[PDB]
Amino acid sequence: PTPVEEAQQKTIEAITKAINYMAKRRIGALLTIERDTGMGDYIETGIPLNAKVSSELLINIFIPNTPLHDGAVIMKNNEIAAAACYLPLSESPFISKELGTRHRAAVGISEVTDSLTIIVSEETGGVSVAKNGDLHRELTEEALKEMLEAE
Amino acid sequence: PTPVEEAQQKTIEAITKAINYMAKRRIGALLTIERDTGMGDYIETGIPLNAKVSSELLINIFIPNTPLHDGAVIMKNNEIAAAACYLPLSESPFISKELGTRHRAAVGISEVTDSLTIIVSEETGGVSVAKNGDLHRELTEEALKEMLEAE
Ligand SMILES: CCS(=O)(=O)CCN(C)C(=O)N(C)C
Ligand SMILES: [Mg+2]
Repeated sequence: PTPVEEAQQKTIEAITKAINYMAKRRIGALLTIERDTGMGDYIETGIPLNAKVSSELLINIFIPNTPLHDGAVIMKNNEIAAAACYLPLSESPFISKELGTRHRAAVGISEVTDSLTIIVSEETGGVSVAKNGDLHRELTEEALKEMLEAE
Repeated sequence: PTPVEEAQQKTIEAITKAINYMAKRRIGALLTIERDTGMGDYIETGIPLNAKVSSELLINIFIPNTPLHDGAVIMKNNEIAAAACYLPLSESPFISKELGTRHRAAVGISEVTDSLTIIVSEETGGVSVAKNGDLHRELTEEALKEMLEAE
């Protein structure tokens, strides 16, 4: 594989390790991966990081009751661009009524970009993905990894 | 002030704000600022970040019981180069005997580099600085700022 392909694989491994850790501990998380539609307007609302990705940093960001935990992390390729970012809230009626603001923000950004957003529920530990206006819930670890590899 | 001067002042303010937060909560912390002596060999022992400095990120790094809290943050060229880095433990017999490995690590790196290290005690929330093999204990906010500005 090329260096670009290896870097992508390392980033997917970092993300999946972090998401799996947070799901097990019921740490709420909201992680948007920018694709071809630029997300600068939303990146600029958060705290700039421009940091190399690691599972450790992703986990540390979302620890409850910390400066960076509220709002979205936005990733650009192999970097964490910013944390605590604003995302628009979807009004879609196909968001389960029990779900809170993290899921509505994820669907919201997915309606105006081609990004892929991962959500960990602090209530259940369930993992979901928002893409193209649709929310897919209760993902297995294998399903999440496959979705990321396909992205 | 010039852009470089404004950037240095912003970094000092981010550091002091994070140190004050951690001192209040008695969160142990270890933050080494590289100077003329290169510290690449120690940076390489940690988790790479190469992140923009913010008080928020510094606080999120040092939260107890998290991946990144165990070890030193090393700053270089106005960025957080890495977290959870190893520093050498001083064998000096002239460190206050009630202090533990965090402070001995800070003195240790200060014995072999011209770096400035900030330590927050998890026992007391006291703030200290290691430079040139010596530990300056129980610093006020004004004292720490003066040291950073002098450095
Ligand atoms: C974190 C990513 S990891 O795969 O390195 C294991 C996570 N760690 C190290 C951790 O949770 N603590 C509390 C130290
Ligand atoms: Mg299902």
